[PDB]
Amino acid sequence: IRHANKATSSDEIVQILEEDGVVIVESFLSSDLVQKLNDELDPHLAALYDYHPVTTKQMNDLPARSQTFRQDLLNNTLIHKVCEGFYGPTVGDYWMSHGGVLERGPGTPIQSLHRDEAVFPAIHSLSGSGPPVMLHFFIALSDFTAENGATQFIPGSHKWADFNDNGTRDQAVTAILKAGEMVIFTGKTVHCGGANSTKDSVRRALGMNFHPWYVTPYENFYNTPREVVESMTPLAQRMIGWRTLHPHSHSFGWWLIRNAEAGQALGLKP
Amino acid sequence: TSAIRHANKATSSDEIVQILEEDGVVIVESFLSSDLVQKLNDELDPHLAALYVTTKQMNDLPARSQTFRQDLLNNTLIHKVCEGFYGPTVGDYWMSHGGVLERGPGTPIQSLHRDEAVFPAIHSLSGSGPPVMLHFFIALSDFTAENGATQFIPGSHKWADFNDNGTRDQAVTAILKAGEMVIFTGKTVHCGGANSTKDSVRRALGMNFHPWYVTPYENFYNTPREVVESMTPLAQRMIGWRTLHPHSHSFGWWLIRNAEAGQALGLKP
Amino acid sequence: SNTSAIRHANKATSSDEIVQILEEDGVVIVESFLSSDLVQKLNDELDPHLAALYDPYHPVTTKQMNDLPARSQTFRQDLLNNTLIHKVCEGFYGPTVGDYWMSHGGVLERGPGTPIQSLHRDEAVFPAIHSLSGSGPPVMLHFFIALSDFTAENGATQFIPGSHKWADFNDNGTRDQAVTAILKAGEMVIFTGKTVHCGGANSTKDSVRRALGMNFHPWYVTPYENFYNTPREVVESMTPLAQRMIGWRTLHPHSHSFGWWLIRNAEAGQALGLKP
Amino acid sequence: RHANKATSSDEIVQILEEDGVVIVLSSDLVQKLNDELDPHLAALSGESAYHPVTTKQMNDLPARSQTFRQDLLNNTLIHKVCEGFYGPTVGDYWMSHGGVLESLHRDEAVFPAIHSLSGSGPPVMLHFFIALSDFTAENGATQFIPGSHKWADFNDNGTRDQAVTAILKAMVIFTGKTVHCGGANSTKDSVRRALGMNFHPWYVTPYENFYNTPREVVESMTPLAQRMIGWRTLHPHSHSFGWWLIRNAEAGQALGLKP
Ligand SMILES: [Fe+3]
Ligand SMILES: [Fe+3]
Ligand SMILES: [Fe+3]
Ligand SMILES: [Fe+3]
Repeated sequence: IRHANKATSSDEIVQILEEDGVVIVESFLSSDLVQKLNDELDPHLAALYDYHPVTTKQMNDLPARSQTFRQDLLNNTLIHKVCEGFYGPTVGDYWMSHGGVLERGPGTPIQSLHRDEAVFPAIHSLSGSGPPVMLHFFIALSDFTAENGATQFIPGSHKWADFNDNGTRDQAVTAILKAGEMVIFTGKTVHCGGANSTKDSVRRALGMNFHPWYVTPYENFYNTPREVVESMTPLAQRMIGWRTLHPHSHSFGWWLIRNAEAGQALGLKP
Repeated sequence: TSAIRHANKATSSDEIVQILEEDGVVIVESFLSSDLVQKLNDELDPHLAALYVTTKQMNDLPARSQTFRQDLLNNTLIHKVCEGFYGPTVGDYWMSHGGVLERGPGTPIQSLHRDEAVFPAIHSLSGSGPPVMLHFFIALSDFTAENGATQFIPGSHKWADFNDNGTRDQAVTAILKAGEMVIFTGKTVHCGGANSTKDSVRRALGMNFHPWYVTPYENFYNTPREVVESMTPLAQRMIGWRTLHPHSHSFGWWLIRNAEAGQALGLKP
Repeated sequence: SNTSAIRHANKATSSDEIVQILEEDGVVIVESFLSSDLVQKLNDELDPHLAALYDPYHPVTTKQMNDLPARSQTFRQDLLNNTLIHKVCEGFYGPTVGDYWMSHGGVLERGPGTPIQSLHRDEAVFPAIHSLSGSGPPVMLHFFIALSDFTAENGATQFIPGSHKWADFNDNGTRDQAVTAILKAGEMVIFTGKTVHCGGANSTKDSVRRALGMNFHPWYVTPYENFYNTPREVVESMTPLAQRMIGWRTLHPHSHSFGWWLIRNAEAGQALGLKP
Repeated sequence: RHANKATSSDEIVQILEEDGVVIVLSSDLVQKLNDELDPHLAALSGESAYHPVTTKQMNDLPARSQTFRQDLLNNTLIHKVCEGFYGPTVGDYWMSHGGVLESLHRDEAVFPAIHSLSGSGPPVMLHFFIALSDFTAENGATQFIPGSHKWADFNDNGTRDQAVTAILKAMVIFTGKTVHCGGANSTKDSVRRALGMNFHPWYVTPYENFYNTPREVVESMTPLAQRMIGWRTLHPHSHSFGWWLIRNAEAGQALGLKP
């Protein structure tokens, strides 16, 4: 995997992503931003069910839960330029399907090599000729060691003609990052989580999985309190399904209410 | 010539799914009782008059029509044909668009087309693409070639190149009386007809369904809470208020905090 | 005998007796004017239009809507052609007037918390007519249909019978002289533009009072509403009587029998493409 | 081949003879045409239904457009090319088609007895295709095959290579014997708008019937434009006395028009 950032352009980042299926952007979040995210997130990780430590933890509905995710992450300029470059001419519009914080503690087993877009057999059966669907931004909230199980990737596996082949493990490259760095990959790229050999270290990450406008998001954000939705930018509101999408094909719009803009239809400002 | 292959009054739902597989279009006779057609027209007329050219379009039916809320969204034949059309790998489905269409005197003939062309990534797969759009076209009025009944090209959902829309001479007219329905795929070539009649307006009710993973055209979250609470859980899932359960991701999709969405926002278990 | 009220008119009452009660009292109640089905579709046709007007700093205790002929088919056909309304119009304007048309057709909604209205005469808007008080000519004829129940608790309209005959219209009376008009169904109250009246306060925390008013004019008084924007397809669906009511046909006063509201001294509706 | 004002009306009739297609309106007039025509096209609720209308056509222009009624039907270039195209033996002509429009074929295929004669057949259709919007190969320029009007066999429609794209900014004239086809509109935002005027010789039945035009619209037009829409009798050189008469008298005068 290419650990390329700092002087790298977003067009370049899109190019490494399309050639390899995975890219590492160094120092994406400021260390203060990482500390702000962990501070806002810790109480809700502790409250997940209101001598048996819980090794594995998964949490979503981040916009309701974190202000910095509400504002900083959903409006991040690099994530949006990479989304526009990844979806390209034919797609047009996109939104976030899943935003989740992931925690593996000590003793977590090794994961199977897999492709996330396997959840869509109708898309997954086209293998590498298939349209771009899933785009995954995997952000740091703890150190990524091979020892604590940093996620592994097989570069170029997004282009294979047969997706029944998940490859073999010696083809996987571990993604080592330290601070609020990110790794981007497509839903067609083979990957797997690592085993956490240390007895003393918990792996924490934030994944943001985006979809094209025409693929159903995994998360429903309509129970998000109205006051917090009104505090968000219209771009972030479209990302969480509160605004209509604008595909280039049928530019009149999609996800409408009475053939009119959706967010205005249920009380948001125009 | 090909003809449309009419059905119903003794055909099983499996037969309708099979006719849909082979021809891409089928006519279900006597689908709605005359009383149901009269409720539907009575409930829809005031909303059509306030919509502000004889052509008309209207959606957001569940807020506007009780018969659509209860009778149509819970219709057993529609759901049997839906489960037969999407089949094993899909599992769950929901409604993308429910609309009343009105085409009165002077209406121009439509160009031959395929509705699934609004999805270029799917449309470019031509006949080998997955099932996506399933359209139920109910006749709230008589469908005559004189008033512009929809024409179809059977077997065109099968074609290897969807850049070919076929020719107007391969088209078969769909004559429907009232409460009769025509079911078709989003991959089948079709077009609405010209309404020469100086006097008569054609009324149809379209119900366009999607597999679980394709975004519905309509958003129903501004639907009033007590009309949603009056609906059956199946009908609530059709309008996006309940989580889907694809065979692919059996644990669920369209969730709130990895929990059932309708329960999460105050609906009954 | 010890007590007096607005007089009711039942189905066995003729329109001549209704016109009689109307210019002895200035107000009359026509029981069971609209069938429950007519009230139901009238409310049904009006609901989407009101919802589009009022869906969006201010609580809404009050709603109004006009331009009914474009908006409601039952109003276009059933109400605008209603035989009793035309009998009473002919009797109210009488020989010297001859022809009449509708000045204002409006739906009014008074919900909870609406304050009591001041006593008034609707014809104060015409000072040259209003200054003649009870000697003045008939001008406004108001038909107020109850689209919901009219209770004193939700503010049923109050009237002062005989106030249309008063010699000084600067005097609007006092609330102790007003009698409430209780109506249930699509029952109607007819009153003159010279009779003092006022809407009540809606004390209820739950109930909305809804009414449909049709205010008619003699041919020579300018209607409040202009109906030029009514679509031609809906005007062509109307009967010639209803077309004259909304100003698309010439009037035929008894005074100037040749006609009024003409185009090149010819019938107006034919002159702009309607059927002869 | 393109033709400016240094081009003769003669020399354009001589392209039409040689190639079968020619490329030659005030931008203001173009906007006036678009302004008068837009409300009628919109009226074809505002029917979209997530299903926008892609192909559109409209006719009966004289009832609908004043500038088409006066300037276009009386335009000196259309009539000079019409007289030059029909020539001596024909004499008189009228409009068969006035339409706004937004496979290889030949319009004179609708006349099998004429179409069977191939390139030696008499002139019938003359088609003026004006650009109400930009005419690019990117939004689907009508393609033409020059010289196809003279081919000895009209069941050969040629192949899609011989097609030369007709690029216009804001008309192209062609015969009903020229192979042509409209292009595909790839542009994912723009729509090409054209106005076609298809003329016939006097003896060929026009496609459009113009009697439902209200009488005042007919009476405001020049006598030439009234003859173009079938309200005046034709005067063939063959039958110099007249054709399309009422009781052997001029038709438009017989039904209340001018002398
Ligand atoms: Fe994964
Ligand atoms: Fe269609
Ligand atoms: Fe008043
Ligand atoms: Fe052509």
